[PDB]
Amino acid sequence: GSRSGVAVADESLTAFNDLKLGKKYKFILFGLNDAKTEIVVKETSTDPSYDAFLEKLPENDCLYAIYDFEYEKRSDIVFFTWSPDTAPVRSKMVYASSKDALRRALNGVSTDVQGTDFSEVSYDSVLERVSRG
Repeated sequence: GSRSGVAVADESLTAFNDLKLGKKYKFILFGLNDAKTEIVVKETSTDPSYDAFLEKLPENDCLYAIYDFEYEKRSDIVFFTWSPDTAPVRSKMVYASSKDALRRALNGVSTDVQGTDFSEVSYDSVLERVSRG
């Protein structure tokens, strides 16, 4: 790692706050920049469909996500690590090494999901996690 390690980009925190407090986005996808020095916003979305979210997860690459998980009204902020088994090993490793920098910067997450396949991130699987407590 570098001396300071990966930073969370200002835009990532701004987007998170806009979702959390403003409902500006339904979800945010975050990733490492190509320099592997900052966690940046890959994409935001206002699509209410959980399938539209799933359909944006790269089948063979990693990301992080925040989802405003709504169910009956309740709204819980869910953090995902997305690290599918078919992603390259060095990518899984750097996403794992960098996760804490983002995750510790985001206040107000209710539930975490360690997504390694599509079953683990299904709506019903996430509902079970958010609901249990």
